[PDB]
Order: sequence, then C-alpha cells, then structure tokens
Amino acid sequence: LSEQLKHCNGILKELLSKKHAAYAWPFYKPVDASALGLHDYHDIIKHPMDLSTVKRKMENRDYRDAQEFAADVRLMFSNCYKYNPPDHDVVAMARKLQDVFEFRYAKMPD
Ligand SMILES: COc1ccc(CCc2nc3cc(-c4c(C)noc4C)ccc3n2C[C@H](C)N2CCOCC2)cc1Cl
Repeated sequence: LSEQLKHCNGILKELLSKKHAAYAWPFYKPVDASALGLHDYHDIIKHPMDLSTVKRKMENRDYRDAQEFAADVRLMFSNCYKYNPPDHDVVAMARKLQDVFEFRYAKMPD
C-alpha cells in the first residue's frame, strides 16, 4: 500500500529525529570500517545497512512494500548484533532503537 509505505516513512523520520538521537546516532551513516579500525567488518557483514541508505532508498521509491523496508531496518540491527559482543555499548543502543521500530511497525495500517 501507498498507505503502508507512508507509515514506514513516518517510522524512518522518527528514527532520525532528535527524540532518539542519543541512541540512534551510530546508525545514521554507513559503518566506516577503516576509520574505526574494524578491518574484519566487511568479512563478517555481507550486506551493510544504515538509516541514510534506508532514507535514500525511500526517496528513490526503491521499496515496493512495507516488508521490504522492514527487512532493511532489521538487517541494520542484525549486522550490529552479529559483529559486536552483546555487552558492547552500541548493542545497547541498537536494542533501544529496535524497540522504537518494532512497536511502531506493529501499528501498520492494514
Ligand atoms: C560527522 O558525523 C559523524 C560522527 C561520527 C560518526 C561515526 C562514529 C561511529 N559509528 C559507529 C558505528 C558502529 C557500529 C554500528 C552502529 N553497528 O556496528 C558498528 C561497529 C560502532 C561505532 C561507531 N562509531 C564510534 C562511536 C564512538 N561508538 C563507539 C561504540 O559505542 C557507541 C559509539 C559518523 C559521522 Cl558522519
């Protein structure tokens, strides 16, 4: 639905909003592995994803349905849970942002 894609865009805007910036910020841009010294990142993560990429895809009308959008958002979180030890600060931030996402995604119009 166009309606469902608008709900997805609303979620995306919320994830990027000041309200959630304290825990969303690591997810704003692609992981710069070389800059961070994470020289194994691209050997472990096959499909990098981040909120700027989700935004560009939405703006370019790449997503054809809500589930395609959701798969990229969940991919972003899964990459974080795969790469980082579960006690890492960034994983705590991911869990909080994923809670924001999942509870609002569940309110999808249908
Ligand atoms: C110009 O504005 C910026 C400022 C900072 C960044 C990227 C910084 C960054 N971006 C990061 C992305 C990750 C990350 C994520 C998210 N998922 O796996 C990894 C690795 C991890 C660290 C990242 N870090 C380092 C920081 C200091 N984190 C360390 C760990 O605890 C949370 C804070 C990018 C931009 Cl564009």
